[PDB]
Amino acid sequence: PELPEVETIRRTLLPLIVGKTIEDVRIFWPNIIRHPRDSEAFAARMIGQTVRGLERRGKFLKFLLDRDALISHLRMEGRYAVASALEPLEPHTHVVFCFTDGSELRYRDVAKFGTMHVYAKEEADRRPPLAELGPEPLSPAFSPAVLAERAVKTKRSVKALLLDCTVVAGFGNIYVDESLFRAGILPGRPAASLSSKEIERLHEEMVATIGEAVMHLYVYGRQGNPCKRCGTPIEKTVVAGRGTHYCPRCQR
DNA sequence: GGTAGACAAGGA
DNA sequence: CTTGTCTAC
Ligand SMILES: [Zn+2]
Repeated sequence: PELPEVETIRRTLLPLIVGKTIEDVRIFWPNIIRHPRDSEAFAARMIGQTVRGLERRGKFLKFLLDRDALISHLRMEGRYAVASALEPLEPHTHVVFCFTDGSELRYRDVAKFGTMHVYAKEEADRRPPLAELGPEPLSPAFSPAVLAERAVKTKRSVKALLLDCTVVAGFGNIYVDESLFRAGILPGRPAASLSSKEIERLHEEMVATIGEAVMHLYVYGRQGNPCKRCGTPIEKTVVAGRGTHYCPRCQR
């Protein structure tokens, strides 16, 4: 899921788990557990803690408990659901947190790409994987100046810069293409080639694009089809990855 | 020290 | 194939 989907998960999962006490943690694919490295220590330390909150950083969910934070990335297709301990597990359930009220927080992930790190709360933000994360796109910390400062230090594509989690948190592929389109900038352009009016436009389209999604696509997945503004066939190439979609006329 | 590819996997 | 980032050069 993209940042807006994760924020939707954050918001809807929280009431379903807040104030619940962990009685057991069950793990069926231990590699999902990245810290502590031993999954039995991961399970043991969680037990007896009550869930107090749920926050989001980039595409990371941060479950806040009594002493610890659980940092969770869904990556490709992880999913959480709350359900009764009396029901059979859905397929591809790899981690289950059992609550004292007989309900469960279940983590499913067909790919098994998702990760989990548990640290003392105070430590979470200065450890992998939150440590080097860039500012939230929708916050004051992510500004034209911050974006300007990074662009002018590197020769790589403006798309590659924006996909860099240290520049800005959780800006997905779909939103990079869309934002660049709306700002009229080519995804393959060197970051250091952008004018200051250009970075200000990009910054402002980044915030609007991600901001509308949080609360109708122009280029993403639309290759071969008429651009919605000028009617020029949308084109698809490879930039910093990765499927890159753009209009050759609208974007410069 | 600055940046990709490497790397995690089960199904078309 | 299909994705996100942080470890590896
Ligand atoms: Zn166009």
